[PDB]
Amino acid sequence: MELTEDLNMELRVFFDTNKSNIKDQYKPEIAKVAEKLSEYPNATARIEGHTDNTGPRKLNERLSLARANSVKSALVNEYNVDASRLSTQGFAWDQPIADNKTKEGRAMNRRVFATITGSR
Amino acid sequence: SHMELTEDLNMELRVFFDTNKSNIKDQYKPEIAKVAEKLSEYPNATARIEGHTDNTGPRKLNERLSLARANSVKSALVNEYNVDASRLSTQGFAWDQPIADNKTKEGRAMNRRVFATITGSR
Ligand SMILES: N[C@H](CCC[C@H](N)C(=O)O)C(=O)O
Ligand SMILES: N[C@H](CCC[C@H](N)C(=O)O)C(=O)O
Repeated sequence: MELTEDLNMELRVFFDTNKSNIKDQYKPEIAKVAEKLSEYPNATARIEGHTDNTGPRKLNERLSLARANSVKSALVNEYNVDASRLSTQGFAWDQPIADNKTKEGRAMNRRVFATITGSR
Repeated sequence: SHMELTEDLNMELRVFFDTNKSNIKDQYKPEIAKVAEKLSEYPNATARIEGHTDNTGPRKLNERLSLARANSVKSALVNEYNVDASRLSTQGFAWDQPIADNKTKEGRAMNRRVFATITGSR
């Protein structure tokens, strides 16, 4: 008898204009991610940050990455997760998921999407 | 909800039988127990149980025996571990799907089997 369990998770964190801090409402989901990273010790996370299309290019490139790093930082510093298991990358505004022509649209683009994959 | 979480279970069970028998030999109890445990941990998982025979004896005896073997594995899960019967399918294939040489005792022993695949997510 042989068996495997595969873990697949997606975490979505949203940010306010110019901010890269993790809102308190997202703490429970980050805690769950940490829990599963312990349950599946070989799991890794691909954290990708984004920004809306407003402002200078240099600002958003740094801001998108800062947002991804904030998520990684929470896992590393608050949950004892090894940093090497978490990759971070910023895409500025090059990958929107909503329309930047609207208030709510831009709100959706200011985000960090993290994909966690593992097996045991 | 700002998060999606999925765990996929894949499990393969193998049970072998003595000639003309469909009972579960005690040596397979641990495996069956492990399957039962995962079926509880993954309440929506289902199992595909398939029974077989070696090629000796009348065709109808083997059609019935192959199915009886599959049903014996299902019965263990259902009655000893209270698994919902509807989550488990059973089917017999007589001697139609050999995995070994019917010309040897060892090969025929390998053909008298039940293979079950358990899949599902939580
Ligand atoms: N419009 C903002 C700068 C751009 C922030 C935006 N690109 C983001 O992703 O937060 C400001 O008026 O200072
Ligand atoms: N010795 C008996 C029963 C054979 C059952 C066998 N085909 C199996 O899969 O257990 C016969 O040859 O008629």
